[PDB]
Amino acid sequence: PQITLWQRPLVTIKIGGQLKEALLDTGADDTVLEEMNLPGRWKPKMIGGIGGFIKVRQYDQILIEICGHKAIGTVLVGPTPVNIIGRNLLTQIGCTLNF
Amino acid sequence: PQITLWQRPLVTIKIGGQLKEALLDTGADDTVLEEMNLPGRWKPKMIGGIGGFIKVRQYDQILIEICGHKAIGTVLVGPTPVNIIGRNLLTQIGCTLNF
Ligand SMILES: CC(C)CN(C[C@@H](O)[C@H](Cc1ccc(F)cc1)NC(=O)O[C@H]1[C@H]2CO[C@H]3OC[C@@H]1[C@H]3C2)S(=O)(=O)c1ccc2nc(NC3CC3)sc2c1
Repeated sequence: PQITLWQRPLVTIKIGGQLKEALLDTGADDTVLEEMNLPGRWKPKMIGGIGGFIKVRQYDQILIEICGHKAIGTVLVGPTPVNIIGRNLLTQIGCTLNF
Repeated sequence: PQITLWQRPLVTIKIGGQLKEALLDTGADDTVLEEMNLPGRWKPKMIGGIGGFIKVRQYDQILIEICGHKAIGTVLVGPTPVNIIGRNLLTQIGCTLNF
């Protein structure tokens, strides 16, 4: 689809068997999801944004379905205020900015 | 133009007579720029992101030229780590997401 930006660009995702909403976020390098139950091993990581840093769990080779498009990649899980789909997954579903 | 997301979507802006680079950020409601010299009155505001809040100065009806497109609107100025162009200005230059 084409998405204008008069509202937040929220989409439905399926990850770890669960349905969630997430923001398509071109300003995010990585994908960061609110605390949730994912299986398997992970590695600690710290990421920074406008107000400081947060500690997240890094999961690799995670399957995520984003508005009906499948992608596999790294997902960070931790105390983000909003679920974010970052460029690591936006590139895999073919997402572009246009003006 | 059309912009893919394999790199950060950075663009040149002109604001307050000064040239800067900024991220086209669909995950940002508002536009937030690093400390800089702007003329005129402003109002204090606090905004939140991944790691907490920051205090910014809110300037209204500011002219900004974003990759050669003029827009007028609110610009927030404060300790953001990156210049961000948010949806309040992205809508005025006709920017869309596509996949
Ligand atoms: C540069 C910065 C923009 C990146 N952020 C992406 C922006 O899109 C965030 C998304 C957001 C929305 C709401 C919210 F509550 C919190 C965050 N928006 C944001 O702060 O906006 C603020 C501000 C704008 O006006 C209003 O609208 C939303 C909210 C409010 C005030 S990030 O989330 O910090 C990020 C994400 C992924 C990532 N991956 C990394 N990987 C390391 C490098 C390898 S670093 C890293 C950092």
